[PDB]
Amino acid sequence: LPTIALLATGGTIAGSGGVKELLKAIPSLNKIARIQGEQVSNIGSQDMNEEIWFKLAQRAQELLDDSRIQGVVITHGTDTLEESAYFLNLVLHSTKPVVLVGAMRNASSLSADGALNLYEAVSVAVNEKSANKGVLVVMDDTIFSVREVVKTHTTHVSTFKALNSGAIGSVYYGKTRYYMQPLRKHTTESEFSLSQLKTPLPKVDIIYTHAGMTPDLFQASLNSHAKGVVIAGVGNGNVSAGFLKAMQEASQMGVVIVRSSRVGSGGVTSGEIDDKAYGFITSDNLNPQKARVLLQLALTKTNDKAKIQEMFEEY
Amino acid sequence: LPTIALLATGGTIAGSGGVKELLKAIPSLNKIARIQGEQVSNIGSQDMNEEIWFKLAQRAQELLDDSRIQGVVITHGTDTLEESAYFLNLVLHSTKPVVLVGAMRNASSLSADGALNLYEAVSVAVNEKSANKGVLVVMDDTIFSVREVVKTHTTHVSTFKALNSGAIGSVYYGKTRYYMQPLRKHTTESEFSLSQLKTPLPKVDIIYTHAGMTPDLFQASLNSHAKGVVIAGVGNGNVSAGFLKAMQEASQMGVVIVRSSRVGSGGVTSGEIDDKAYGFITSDNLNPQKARVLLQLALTKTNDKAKIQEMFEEY
Amino acid sequence: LPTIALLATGGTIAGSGGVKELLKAIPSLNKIARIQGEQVSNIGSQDMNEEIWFKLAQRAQELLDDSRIQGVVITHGTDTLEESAYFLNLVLHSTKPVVLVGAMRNASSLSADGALNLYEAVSVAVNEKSANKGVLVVMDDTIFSVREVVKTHTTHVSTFKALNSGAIGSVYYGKTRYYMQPLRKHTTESEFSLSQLKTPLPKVDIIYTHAGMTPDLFQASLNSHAKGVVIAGVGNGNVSAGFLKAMQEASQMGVVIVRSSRVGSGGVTSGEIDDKAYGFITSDNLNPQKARVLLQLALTKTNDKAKIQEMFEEY
Amino acid sequence: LPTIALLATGGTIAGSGGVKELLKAIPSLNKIARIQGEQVSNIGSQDMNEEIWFKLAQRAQELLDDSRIQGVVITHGTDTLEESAYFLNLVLHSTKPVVLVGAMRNASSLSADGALNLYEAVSVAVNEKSANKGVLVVMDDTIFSVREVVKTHTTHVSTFKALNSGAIGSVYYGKTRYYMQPLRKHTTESEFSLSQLKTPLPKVDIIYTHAGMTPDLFQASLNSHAKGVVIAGVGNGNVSAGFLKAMQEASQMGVVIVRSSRVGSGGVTSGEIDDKAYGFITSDNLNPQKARVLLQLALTKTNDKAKIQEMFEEY
Ligand SMILES: N[C@@H](CC(=O)O)C(=O)O
Ligand SMILES: N[C@@H](CC(=O)O)C(=O)O
Ligand SMILES: N[C@@H](CC(=O)O)C(=O)O
Ligand SMILES: N[C@@H](CC(=O)O)C(=O)O
Repeated sequence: LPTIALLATGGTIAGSGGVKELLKAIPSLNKIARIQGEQVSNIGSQDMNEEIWFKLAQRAQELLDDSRIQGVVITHGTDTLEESAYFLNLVLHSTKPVVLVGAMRNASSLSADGALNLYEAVSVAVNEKSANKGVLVVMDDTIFSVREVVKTHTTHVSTFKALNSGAIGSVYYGKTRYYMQPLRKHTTESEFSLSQLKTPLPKVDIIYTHAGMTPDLFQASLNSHAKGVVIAGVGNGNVSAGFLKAMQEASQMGVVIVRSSRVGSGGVTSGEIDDKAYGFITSDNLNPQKARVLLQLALTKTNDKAKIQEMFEEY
Repeated sequence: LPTIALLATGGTIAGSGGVKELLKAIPSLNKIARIQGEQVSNIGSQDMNEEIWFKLAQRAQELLDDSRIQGVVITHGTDTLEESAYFLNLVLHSTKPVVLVGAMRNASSLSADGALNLYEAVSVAVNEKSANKGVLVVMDDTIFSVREVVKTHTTHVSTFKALNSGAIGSVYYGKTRYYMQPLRKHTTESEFSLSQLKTPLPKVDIIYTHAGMTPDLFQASLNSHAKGVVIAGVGNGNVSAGFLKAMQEASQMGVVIVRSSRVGSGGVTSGEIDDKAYGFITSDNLNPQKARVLLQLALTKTNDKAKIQEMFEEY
Repeated sequence: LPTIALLATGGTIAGSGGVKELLKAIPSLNKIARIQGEQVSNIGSQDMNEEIWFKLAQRAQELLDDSRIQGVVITHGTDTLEESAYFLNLVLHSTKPVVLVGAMRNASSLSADGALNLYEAVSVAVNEKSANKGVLVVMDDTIFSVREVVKTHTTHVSTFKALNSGAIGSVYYGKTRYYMQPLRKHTTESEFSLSQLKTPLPKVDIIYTHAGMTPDLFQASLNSHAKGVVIAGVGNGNVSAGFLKAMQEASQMGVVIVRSSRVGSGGVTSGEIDDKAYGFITSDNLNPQKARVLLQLALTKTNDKAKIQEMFEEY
Repeated sequence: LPTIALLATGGTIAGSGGVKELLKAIPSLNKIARIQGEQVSNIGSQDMNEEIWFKLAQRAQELLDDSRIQGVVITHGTDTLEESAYFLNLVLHSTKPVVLVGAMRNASSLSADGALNLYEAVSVAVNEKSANKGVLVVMDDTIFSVREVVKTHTTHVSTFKALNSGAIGSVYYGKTRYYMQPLRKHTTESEFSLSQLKTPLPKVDIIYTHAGMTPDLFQASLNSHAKGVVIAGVGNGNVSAGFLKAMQEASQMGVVIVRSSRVGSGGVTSGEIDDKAYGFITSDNLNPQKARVLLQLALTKTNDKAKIQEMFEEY
């Protein structure tokens, strides 16, 4: 049987009222792979931070570099799973499958979703076709690419969706089928690597907008020495006149400003705002939290606005 | 023919490269109603603020109180339309139809959506069945209730959706059908009224959350004398341990804290956070920007957490 | 505790590799209601037929008429659940809650969905607010009205959706909230009643359409003495020229022809076809299988096309 | 400028109350391509048939083989556009872009969608990145692959969706971005070619199922010398016991039986039906009308059930 490393971080999948505990609860896993489990952390994903991301990434890369390891499965809380998944997609250098999985119902709930989710996740990680597709997220019988996947609902077991594109494949009781290949750069084609990164990453805040908005929190972010700011703008990345004036002054001072959107789907374009006039960056179709991940990494490399915009076009 | 008042505020529906200009561009409107048009403002809805909301609401109420006016149509930019619509739903006291409408493509675009949107909006406002349903939003052949409607995409003409419930009716080239009646309190059943409200409304900020979150912007909001704060939490209104400690201290000091979600749909429940232990409010299934509207209004009446939670259950 | 009758018919909820078996498997049910269980049938819902519908409806009505019964829960396979639910919505005369529930994963599956589905279903049936809302379907933490609900996916646990409107409420671990009230006639306001109905119901076939369509199967339906035919037309109920000519001749001969759509959502309108010229009926926004249910019932009352079209506008 | 051939077939895009008429109505097209227009037919797509498909395919292939032609755009009614698109995806042998486009509102409607749809379609056809992606469908600012795209609503301008996967790219006022590459075989990798095909194609009927189903129409299809039958089954391709017995006898007699689903999305699996025991084929995640297209083509090559099932796994 193929050897799979299972890296546990915590989350509702391990919620109750770590490894293993899991594996012990699903003996059928032993028919499809040899599992090498370890505990990376034991937290709710609401407490996920850079220190854990780096520990997780370093350990994953070490295992991926081992010729005896065929793939890696990571159990993770669902709340920030989309952020961890995108971070790993950009920093891991391997063609072997890396699969994140969680659960929306705690392990002792009636009709808990975790057991079958974990069973498919392992099935996807051992499949030959899962290679070279970047970091994957397997939830609710569906296979998503890391760039595209978002948590869309507070409580539904089907909360994960790819709002701009769609799922790249399906998995039903272990049977895996792919229909689509992601085109944006990932993993081995990424210019980012762990050996070139150090904690802390550059500070990047996210500012929310609404009717009657004022730039006071935006100014507070600048005062706190933010190196970049992602704006969750209204509609197509829009902001009030007063907000725009503050953004212009910030960008002139060398703070990198990214226009994203609070709406949840679709690309941000120039149009009502002339981004080239002020040196702003548009966040493609990434939501604010994924735009922050890419911007934090970009800022370790460069402050050049043209180069950063190119990264948003490629990743 | 029935008399309809048309109140124009600006937006992409009146975008190019006010009244009327519109009406002049759609002569077929004269077959279905007598239109009394006026300009309330001429702004992008990204610049919407309390001063305009109050001017708009006062004028709408005056017209609704006139026995010669059968209904009111308001043209508005799409970016903050969901916020204005919910504000009006809570402060207008009439059973007559009030309909908001906008356009996603500017008036001089190929295949501009505004003309047909405005034609249906007027058709809905003159329909007898449109009475007693609260404030309505008509976009892309669909009729939505003000509480439920959200802009979900940056650029699509079908951007408006009701993610938690659904549309209450359809309108196709003026032909109107209703299938559902909203149950949450609105308009005439609302405890809020214009004669009891004054500008400025209590200050309420919205704080976004993400992996590696820190309460620094939250603290800045407190320092700026916010009376309430809406948290756009991860998943089911969740926050990091450090954030929770700051929220606890704030609530003890008398600042009203509402747990909402960044995810975009679903209700926020107690569960991982014991709201009753700390005096926090959960925002039902309202997104952060609509939760802010209700909280601003609540704070003109009371600071009592139990009473505010009841408002989130009723409105 | 309130008394609830549980009527079991079969389905994947009782699938393995009847009552009770269920109840025995979920002891927490005893804390919320006194359950009176009985087996109406034990079949896959793919084998559902009129004989079982009548047995089920008669038994449900008898129980609903009993002052000791507070509500009725019916366990049913998911494949034809939307058809049974709509049939009951039209023939049961009671204001007490009737709730249908099923499961997408068999009872011995990892992460089986049936237990929690049944727990909520019972919770909805005992809730005072569930009265006067017509027949309800509870699946995957969601409450749907019988007219609107459709199975949209072959295998997903979240397969049920209301594509034209939306869910009327939510239920999360027994906690029930309603947001919308259905407006189309149901239950006590229905003109159909069991005491006026006999098996067999009038024969109604459904004909599918596609590119290169020919009316040969349509003709076979006529030859088999169909009293009505529902056409699952392309787009807005459309058919080829040759098909239209056959439909015209059929309608002239007294066969009732209903134009529905294969597409899955939206209302069918006159437009490319002048229904009034030929005496055709349009199926509102009902899909072909629900249009068949209403037409079968209509045909027990009348053959008058104007009266049948009015039924499609009211139910 | 690049030369694009525009092949017009009819449809609502050319509806009123052919070429050009179109082009004449959109002069901005001349800035992006040299257009060579011709009329292939002038029909509603509800009247689409094999004779027109073959004329259209032959003409498209001839143009694609011309070194002076950079791409082909086909205007088509929306009702059967998904069927024509999939047929062309399987029979055209070229890496050059072939793009189908239509309109949901007639050309003289307020806010007609056709002009901007056609402008993007041409923009996609001239883009270098559009090559090698199979046949494309461009509607409502979105780029879909031919295998995946379905019409889901009777009247909405956003009616086209890819329910199992998602859109492969976006186009906004001519600006094109791709995010995904289709993996199933198409165009140059297809084993089907025009030079090996003749009209009429083998007869294949589609049978709809519902509660109280009987195999009478299925038998009528056999009597009409159908070579294959696609069943639009309930849920996961399911049928009544009586229907299954008829299907078994048919398959034993050499008629090829494909289990599809009426539900609209998801793959059909073996499970409740042992397909291998009876020689049935499952239609992957194709809906009944697209399964019919592939089966008609399969039957020109072979009657071998194993080989036909492999085609459903590859195309
Ligand atoms: N708060 C939990 C939610 C979950 O896992 O579903 C976490 O993200 O760890
Ligand atoms: N920014 C514009 C967008 C629109 O109207 O579509 C506004 O909201 O006024
Ligand atoms: N074929 C099964 C499917 C299910 O229940 O999920 C039935 O409808 O009985
Ligand atoms: N019946 C028309 C519908 C459309 O084009 O939108 C056709 O398919 O030709």
